[PDB]
Amino acid sequence: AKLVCYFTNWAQYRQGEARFLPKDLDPSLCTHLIYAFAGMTNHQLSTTEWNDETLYQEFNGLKKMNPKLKTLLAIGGWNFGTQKFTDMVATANNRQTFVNSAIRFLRKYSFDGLDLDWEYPGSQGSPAVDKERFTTLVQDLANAFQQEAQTSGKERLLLSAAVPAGQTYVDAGYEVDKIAQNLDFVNLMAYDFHGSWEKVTGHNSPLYKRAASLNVDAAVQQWLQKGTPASKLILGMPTYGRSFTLASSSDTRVGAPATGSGTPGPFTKEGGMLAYYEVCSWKGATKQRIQDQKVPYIFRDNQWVGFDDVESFKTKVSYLKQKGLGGAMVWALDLDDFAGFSCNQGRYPLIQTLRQELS
Repeated sequence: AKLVCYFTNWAQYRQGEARFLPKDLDPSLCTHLIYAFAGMTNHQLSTTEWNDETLYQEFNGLKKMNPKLKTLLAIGGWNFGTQKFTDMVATANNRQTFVNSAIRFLRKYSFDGLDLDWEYPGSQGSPAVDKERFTTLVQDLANAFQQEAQTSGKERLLLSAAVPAGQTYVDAGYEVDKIAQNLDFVNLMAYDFHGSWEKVTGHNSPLYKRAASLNVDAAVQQWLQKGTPASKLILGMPTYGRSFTLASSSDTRVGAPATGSGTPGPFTKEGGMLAYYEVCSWKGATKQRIQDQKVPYIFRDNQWVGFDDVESFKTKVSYLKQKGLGGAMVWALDLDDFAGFSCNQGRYPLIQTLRQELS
């Protein structure tokens, strides 16, 4: 079973105990570590933070401590947009420029592979033709990696992709059966099913339904049914929650009217979301479990937050095993109580649970 964990290069800027650097990583915690995020310049893979080149070395250097560990560099992300991906896949020449820059970039900095995080082909401004151009991008990368491995004698670079759970996104840009053949594994973003973009409260990552496709189960069945081999479908797990501000402190149920995103967390400072350590830090709040969906939520006054705890993670791992999936993925290392300072459950409470349950 794989335990794919995402690292974010902007977490290094969080204040105090929330600051996260490569040194804060437990090298034996996960089987695969993915570095988010790399960018693109003139169709060539490039860094996004001023000190990435140093972080890359510390990141990948961890493999000296654990030879089994594998690392990948993720390109894209939500904030990155789609324009650069669209222009890059527009012609055979641009794609070749990109593919060559990726291999050199990965080999130079000691990454074992590339994780594609285009969000998303065929959506967010990306035209319909990008659905098939994305398939070609995947095949170009796969063919190039396979070739480089043959000519260099080096282990083939890995190729993965972080994909959406929403039916609309999946249908708008993913030829699942085709890309699944060229990808070593698929990181299913089984979260963000609900958020403050809805005028009603809803859980970030419910396992089952209480609209009926907005749950982990439906997403998993969708990617499997569309052609994804079970062993390559890695079920994403969120170490953060989605928050809302209630229309009234008088109705705190799931589906209760909401006025918008919840108050930003003290350390993550982004309304609509909260790290796990910021949630287990809520004082005077009331926690409840959504029987149907097997996940919890907590509220206080006009604030409501749907998140994942040790219990739901254990339940989702039992679920993935029963479906015979390739393992679990987690976003993100810096959102779990990585230093065990906020939740009094030790270091990496949530991710350690995934590891323990998977093993």
